[PDB]
Order: sequence, then C-alpha cells, then structure tokens
Amino acid sequence: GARNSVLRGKKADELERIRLRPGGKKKYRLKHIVWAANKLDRFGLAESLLESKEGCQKILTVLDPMVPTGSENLKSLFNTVCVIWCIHAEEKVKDTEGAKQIVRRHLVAETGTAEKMPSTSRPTAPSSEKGGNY
Repeated sequence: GARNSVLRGKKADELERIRLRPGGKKKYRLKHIVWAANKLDRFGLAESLLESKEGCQKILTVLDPMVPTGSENLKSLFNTVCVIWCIHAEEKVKDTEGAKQIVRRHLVAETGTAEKMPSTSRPTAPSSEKGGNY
C-alpha cells in the first residue's frame, strides 16, 4: 500500500542470489513475487504475509494440502512460498530445491509431536442454549 520497493539492500543480495534451478542460470526476481501475491489475493489470503515469517507460515499450510490436489501451476507457488519464508527465518540457501528441503524438514518436525496430544487448543466456548427465538 505504501512505498515502492519492499526488498531491502542486504536481503535482496540473498534473494537475487538464489537460483530458480539447481543447475540453471535463472534467479528469483520481483516477477515471481507478483505472480505469487496476485494468487494470495484471489485465493483469499493476504499479501502482507509474504513479508512476515508468521504470515508465510500461514500460507504454506494452505498450499501444503493443495499439492496433492493441484497441478504444476499450483506447485510453482508452493515452491515459491517456501523460499520467502526462509528469507524471514534467516535461512541461507542456494537453489529453489535446497530451500524447499530446509522448509520441509522444519514442517515434519512440527508434525511429529502427536504422540501425546497435550492441552494446547482451548476447549469449546461455554454456550448456554436456553429457550428459542423471540
């Protein structure tokens, strides 16, 4: 909504350094961010989440299940969001592939603590239903 450029000086040096492929010559650019942001808008998510670790994490969780229920046009985004989050979590990568791994490992670790199911999520609110319509 404000300013013209979002990428920083040092941060950019890392993004522009990352290559779209492991052995290719193409690197990440604003072009890829746009196509990604536009998707979040139509999909139903926010765009400001692309500039926040906590935000990008909320997006990956949505595109996660979209993999087994989407096509290349979808996988591309998922592989793009995994790169943005890293930049926010202070993770140095080399190629889209390497970045995808760093993220995956971080997810499997969080989805591997269901051997107890502790009291984390608050219970249903105390709804007192008495009577009917007026």
